[PDB]
Amino acid sequence: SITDYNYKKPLHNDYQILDKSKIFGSNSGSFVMYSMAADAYYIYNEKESRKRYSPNSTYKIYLAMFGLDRHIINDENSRMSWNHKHYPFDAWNKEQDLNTAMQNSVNWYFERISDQIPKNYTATQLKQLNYGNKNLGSYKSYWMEDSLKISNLEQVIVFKNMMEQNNHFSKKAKNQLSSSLLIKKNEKYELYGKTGTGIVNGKYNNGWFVGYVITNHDKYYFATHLSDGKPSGKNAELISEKILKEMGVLNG
Ligand SMILES: OCc1cn(Cc2ccc(C(F)(F)F)cc2C(F)(F)F)c(=S)[nH]1
Repeated sequence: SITDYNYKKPLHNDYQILDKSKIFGSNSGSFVMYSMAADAYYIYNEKESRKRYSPNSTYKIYLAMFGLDRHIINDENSRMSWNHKHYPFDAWNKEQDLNTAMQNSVNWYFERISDQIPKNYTATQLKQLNYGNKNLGSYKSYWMEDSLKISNLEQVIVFKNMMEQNNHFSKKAKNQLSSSLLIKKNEKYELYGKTGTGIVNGKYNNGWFVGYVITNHDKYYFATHLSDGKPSGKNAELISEKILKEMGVLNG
Protein backbone atom coordinates (compact mmCIF):
# COMPACT_ATOMS: atom_id res chain seq x y z
CA SER A 1 0.00 0.00 0.00
CA ILE A 2 3.11 2.22 -0.44
CA THR A 3 2.36 3.56 -3.93
CA ASP A 4 -1.35 3.09 -3.34
CA TYR A 5 -1.25 6.84 -2.51
CA ASN A 6 -0.11 7.61 -6.05
CA TYR A 7 -1.21 6.97 -9.58
CA LYS A 8 2.05 6.18 -11.37
CA LYS A 9 0.77 4.79 -14.68
CA PRO A 10 2.19 6.78 -17.66
CA LEU A 11 -0.06 8.63 -20.09
CA HIS A 12 0.23 7.16 -23.60
CA ASN A 13 -1.68 10.21 -24.89
CA ASP A 14 -0.89 13.68 -26.15
CA TYR A 15 -0.80 16.03 -23.19
CA GLN A 16 -0.05 19.67 -22.59
CA ILE A 17 1.15 21.08 -19.28
CA LEU A 18 -0.72 24.26 -18.22
CA ASP A 19 0.04 27.13 -15.88
CA LYS A 20 -3.10 28.08 -13.94
CA SER A 21 -1.26 29.13 -10.76
CA LYS A 22 -2.71 32.63 -11.16
CA ILE A 23 -6.32 31.38 -10.97
CA PHE A 24 -5.54 29.02 -8.05
CA GLY A 25 -4.14 31.96 -6.06
CA SER A 26 -3.37 30.89 -2.49
CA ASN A 27 -5.13 27.51 -2.97
CA SER A 28 -2.99 24.47 -3.77
CA GLY A 29 -4.13 21.70 -6.10
CA SER A 30 -4.49 20.56 -9.69
CA PHE A 31 -6.65 20.73 -12.78
CA VAL A 32 -7.06 18.04 -15.41
CA MET A 33 -9.07 18.19 -18.62
CA TYR A 34 -9.57 15.78 -21.50
CA SER A 35 -10.80 16.67 -25.00
CA MET A 36 -12.69 13.93 -26.90
CA ALA A 37 -11.90 15.58 -30.28
CA ALA A 38 -8.14 15.99 -29.54
CA ASP A 39 -7.97 12.74 -27.49
CA ALA A 40 -5.56 14.79 -25.35
CA TYR A 41 -5.06 15.79 -21.70
CA TYR A 42 -4.36 19.27 -20.33
CA ILE A 43 -2.80 19.21 -16.86
CA TYR A 44 -1.95 21.84 -14.26
CA ASN A 45 0.37 20.50 -11.53
CA GLU A 46 0.93 16.94 -12.77
CA LYS A 47 2.54 16.00 -9.42
CA GLU A 48 -0.52 16.96 -7.31
CA SER A 49 -2.76 15.53 -10.07
CA ARG A 50 -1.36 12.02 -9.42
CA LYS A 51 -1.74 12.05 -5.61
CA ARG A 52 -4.75 10.05 -4.43
CA TYR A 53 -7.32 11.62 -2.09
CA SER A 54 -10.72 10.68 -0.70
CA PRO A 55 -13.35 11.37 -3.44
CA ASN A 56 -15.96 12.49 -0.86
CA SER A 57 -19.32 13.31 -2.51
CA THR A 58 -17.82 13.01 -6.02
CA TYR A 59 -18.23 9.27 -5.42
CA LYS A 60 -22.01 9.80 -5.46
CA ILE A 61 -21.64 9.70 -9.26
CA TYR A 62 -20.62 6.03 -8.98
CA LEU A 63 -23.14 5.15 -6.23
CA ALA A 64 -25.80 6.59 -8.57
CA MET A 65 -24.53 4.46 -11.46
CA PHE A 66 -24.38 1.29 -9.30
CA GLY A 67 -27.89 1.93 -7.92
CA LEU A 68 -29.26 2.27 -11.47
CA ASP A 69 -27.37 -0.80 -12.76
CA ARG A 70 -28.70 -2.98 -9.87
CA HIS A 71 -32.20 -1.46 -10.22
CA ILE A 72 -32.19 -0.13 -6.64
CA ILE A 73 -33.47 2.99 -8.41
CA ASN A 74 -34.70 3.42 -12.00
CA ASP A 75 -36.27 5.87 -14.48
CA GLU A 76 -39.82 4.96 -13.34
CA ASN A 77 -39.05 5.45 -9.64
CA SER A 78 -35.89 6.81 -7.97
CA ARG A 79 -37.85 8.30 -5.03
CA MET A 80 -36.78 7.60 -1.45
CA SER A 81 -38.73 8.69 1.66
CA TRP A 82 -37.16 10.82 4.41
CA ASN A 83 -36.33 8.87 7.61
CA HIS A 84 -37.84 11.69 9.71
CA LYS A 85 -34.35 12.61 10.94
CA HIS A 86 -33.62 16.35 11.20
CA TYR A 87 -30.58 17.52 9.24
CA PRO A 88 -29.30 21.15 9.47
CA PHE A 89 -30.43 21.76 5.86
CA ASP A 90 -34.15 21.62 5.00
CA ALA A 91 -33.33 20.42 1.44
CA TRP A 92 -32.40 17.09 3.10
CA ASN A 93 -35.49 16.97 5.38
CA LYS A 94 -37.88 15.54 2.76
CA GLU A 95 -38.42 12.95 0.02
CA GLN A 96 -35.77 12.80 -2.72
CA ASP A 97 -35.31 11.48 -6.23
CA LEU A 98 -31.94 10.99 -7.97
CA ASN A 99 -31.95 14.60 -9.29
CA THR A 100 -32.75 16.32 -5.96
CA ALA A 101 -30.40 13.98 -4.07
CA MET A 102 -27.50 14.69 -6.45
CA GLN A 103 -28.23 18.43 -6.72
CA ASN A 104 -28.44 18.79 -2.91
CA SER A 105 -25.71 16.17 -2.16
CA VAL A 106 -28.08 14.37 0.22
CA ASN A 107 -25.90 11.92 2.12
CA TRP A 108 -28.64 9.65 3.45
CA TYR A 109 -30.00 8.92 -0.04
CA PHE A 110 -26.62 7.65 -1.26
CA GLU A 111 -25.92 5.80 2.01
CA ARG A 112 -29.21 3.92 1.64
CA ILE A 113 -28.15 2.91 -1.89
CA SER A 114 -24.71 1.83 -0.66
CA ASP A 115 -26.38 -0.31 2.09
CA GLN A 116 -28.18 -2.33 -0.62
CA ILE A 117 -25.01 -2.99 -2.69
CA PRO A 118 -23.05 -6.19 -1.88
CA LYS A 119 -19.35 -5.54 -1.27
CA ASN A 120 -18.38 -8.13 -3.92
CA TYR A 121 -20.25 -6.18 -6.62
CA THR A 122 -18.52 -2.93 -5.59
CA ALA A 123 -15.08 -4.62 -5.72
CA THR A 124 -15.80 -5.96 -9.22
CA GLN A 125 -16.92 -2.51 -10.38
CA LEU A 126 -13.96 -0.58 -8.91
CA LYS A 127 -11.59 -3.10 -10.51
CA GLN A 128 -13.19 -2.89 -13.99
CA LEU A 129 -13.39 0.94 -13.71
CA ASN A 130 -9.80 1.22 -12.44
CA TYR A 131 -11.07 3.41 -9.61
CA GLY A 132 -8.07 4.69 -7.69
CA ASN A 133 -6.79 2.46 -4.88
CA LYS A 134 -10.03 0.36 -4.96
CA ASN A 135 -9.79 0.21 -1.14
CA LEU A 136 -13.23 -0.44 0.41
CA GLY A 137 -11.83 -0.68 3.98
CA SER A 138 -14.67 -1.22 6.49
CA TYR A 139 -17.30 -0.77 3.75
CA LYS A 140 -19.11 1.96 5.72
CA SER A 141 -19.07 5.43 4.08
CA TYR A 142 -15.70 4.29 2.66
CA TRP A 143 -15.85 7.19 0.12
CA MET A 144 -16.03 9.89 2.82
CA GLU A 145 -12.52 10.69 4.14
CA ASP A 146 -11.94 6.94 4.63
CA SER A 147 -10.23 4.02 2.81
CA LEU A 148 -11.05 4.81 -0.85
CA LYS A 149 -8.74 7.26 -2.65
CA ILE A 150 -8.43 8.50 -6.25
CA SER A 151 -6.18 11.05 -7.96
CA ASN A 152 -7.32 14.07 -9.95
CA LEU A 153 -5.90 12.60 -13.16
CA GLU A 154 -7.76 9.34 -12.49
CA GLN A 155 -11.03 11.18 -11.77
CA VAL A 156 -11.03 12.36 -15.41
CA ILE A 157 -9.82 9.09 -16.96
CA VAL A 158 -12.20 6.86 -14.99
CA PHE A 159 -15.28 9.05 -15.59
CA LYS A 160 -14.58 9.52 -19.32
CA ASN A 161 -14.03 5.73 -19.76
CA MET A 162 -17.17 4.81 -17.79
CA MET A 163 -19.38 7.19 -19.76
CA GLU A 164 -17.79 6.95 -23.24
CA GLN A 165 -16.74 3.30 -23.55
CA ASN A 166 -19.08 0.43 -24.43
CA ASN A 167 -19.20 -1.38 -21.11
CA HIS A 168 -21.80 -3.22 -19.03
CA PHE A 169 -23.59 0.02 -18.00
CA SER A 170 -26.68 0.76 -20.09
CA LYS A 171 -27.14 3.93 -22.15
CA LYS A 172 -30.32 4.63 -20.17
CA ALA A 173 -28.41 4.58 -16.84
CA LYS A 174 -25.75 6.95 -18.26
CA ASN A 175 -28.51 9.31 -19.45
CA GLN A 176 -30.29 9.35 -16.08
CA LEU A 177 -26.92 9.92 -14.32
CA SER A 178 -26.18 12.74 -16.77
CA SER A 179 -29.55 14.39 -16.10
CA SER A 180 -28.90 14.36 -12.35
CA LEU A 181 -25.51 16.08 -12.94
CA LEU A 182 -26.66 18.92 -15.21
CA ILE A 183 -25.72 22.31 -13.71
CA LYS A 184 -25.83 24.88 -16.54
CA LYS A 185 -27.23 24.96 -20.07
CA ASN A 186 -27.25 27.75 -22.61
CA GLU A 187 -26.95 28.11 -26.40
CA LYS A 188 -23.17 27.42 -26.28
CA TYR A 189 -22.77 24.61 -23.72
CA GLU A 190 -24.04 22.11 -21.18
CA LEU A 191 -22.04 21.88 -17.92
CA TYR A 192 -22.38 18.77 -15.77
CA GLY A 193 -20.62 18.03 -12.51
CA LYS A 194 -20.43 17.19 -8.81
CA THR A 195 -18.66 18.83 -5.87
CA GLY A 196 -17.00 17.10 -2.98
CA THR A 197 -15.75 18.59 0.28
CA GLY A 198 -13.77 16.90 3.05
CA ILE A 199 -13.75 18.34 6.59
CA VAL A 200 -11.24 17.28 9.27
CA ASN A 201 -11.52 18.84 12.76
CA GLY A 202 -13.77 21.67 11.54
CA LYS A 203 -11.41 22.73 8.70
CA TYR A 204 -11.73 22.20 4.94
CA ASN A 205 -9.14 19.58 3.93
CA ASN A 206 -10.17 18.29 0.49
CA GLY A 207 -12.08 20.02 -2.32
CA TRP A 208 -13.27 18.59 -5.66
CA PHE A 209 -15.30 19.42 -8.71
CA VAL A 210 -15.58 16.65 -11.30
CA GLY A 211 -17.63 16.91 -14.46
CA TYR A 212 -17.86 17.46 -18.16
CA VAL A 213 -18.94 20.08 -20.74
CA ILE A 214 -20.70 19.47 -24.07
CA THR A 215 -20.27 22.25 -26.66
CA ASN A 216 -21.28 22.42 -30.33
CA HIS A 217 -17.73 21.39 -31.27
CA ASP A 218 -16.43 19.00 -28.56
CA LYS A 219 -16.92 17.23 -25.23
CA TYR A 220 -14.53 17.80 -22.33
CA TYR A 221 -14.15 15.83 -19.07
CA PHE A 222 -12.44 17.74 -16.26
CA ALA A 223 -11.69 17.82 -12.55
CA THR A 224 -10.22 20.26 -10.10
CA HIS A 225 -8.75 19.12 -6.77
CA LEU A 226 -7.77 21.47 -3.92
CA SER A 227 -5.42 20.19 -1.20
CA ASP A 228 -4.74 23.43 0.69
CA GLY A 229 -5.81 27.07 1.12
CA LYS A 230 -9.60 27.00 1.27
CA PRO A 231 -9.98 23.43 -0.14
CA SER A 232 -13.78 23.18 -0.50
CA GLY A 233 -15.94 21.76 -3.30
CA LYS A 234 -17.51 25.20 -3.93
CA ASN A 235 -14.02 26.69 -4.38
CA ALA A 236 -13.02 23.82 -6.69
CA GLU A 237 -16.11 24.62 -8.76
CA LEU A 238 -15.36 28.37 -9.01
CA ILE A 239 -11.78 27.67 -10.05
CA SER A 240 -12.96 25.10 -12.61
CA GLU A 241 -15.41 27.62 -14.13
CA LYS A 242 -12.68 30.32 -14.33
CA ILE A 243 -10.28 27.95 -16.10
CA LEU A 244 -12.85 26.58 -18.58
CA LYS A 245 -14.09 30.11 -19.40
CA GLU A 246 -10.51 31.28 -20.04
CA MET A 247 -9.88 28.31 -22.35
CA GLY A 248 -12.93 29.15 -24.48
CA VAL A 249 -14.86 26.03 -23.35
CA LEU A 250 -17.70 28.11 -21.83
CA ASN A 251 -19.30 31.05 -23.62
CA GLY A 252 -22.22 33.26 -22.55
O1 LIG B 1 -18.32 15.67 0.08
C1 LIG B 1 -19.31 16.42 0.73
C2 LIG B 1 -19.86 17.45 -0.16
C3 LIG B 1 -21.06 17.57 -0.74
N1 LIG B 1 -21.03 18.68 -1.48
C4 LIG B 1 -22.17 19.17 -2.23
C5 LIG B 1 -23.29 19.73 -1.34
C6 LIG B 1 -23.30 19.63 0.07
C7 LIG B 1 -24.36 20.10 0.83
C8 LIG B 1 -25.47 20.70 0.23
C9 LIG B 1 -26.66 21.24 1.04
F1 LIG B 1 -26.79 20.55 2.16
F2 LIG B 1 -26.58 22.51 1.44
F3 LIG B 1 -27.85 21.07 0.44
C10 LIG B 1 -25.48 20.79 -1.17
C11 LIG B 1 -24.41 20.30 -1.97
C12 LIG B 1 -24.42 20.43 -3.50
F4 LIG B 1 -25.56 21.01 -3.85
F5 LIG B 1 -23.43 21.26 -3.91
F6 LIG B 1 -24.30 19.30 -4.29
C13 LIG B 1 -19.86 19.28 -1.40
S1 LIG B 1 -19.41 20.71 -2.09
N2 LIG B 1 -19.11 18.52 -0.57
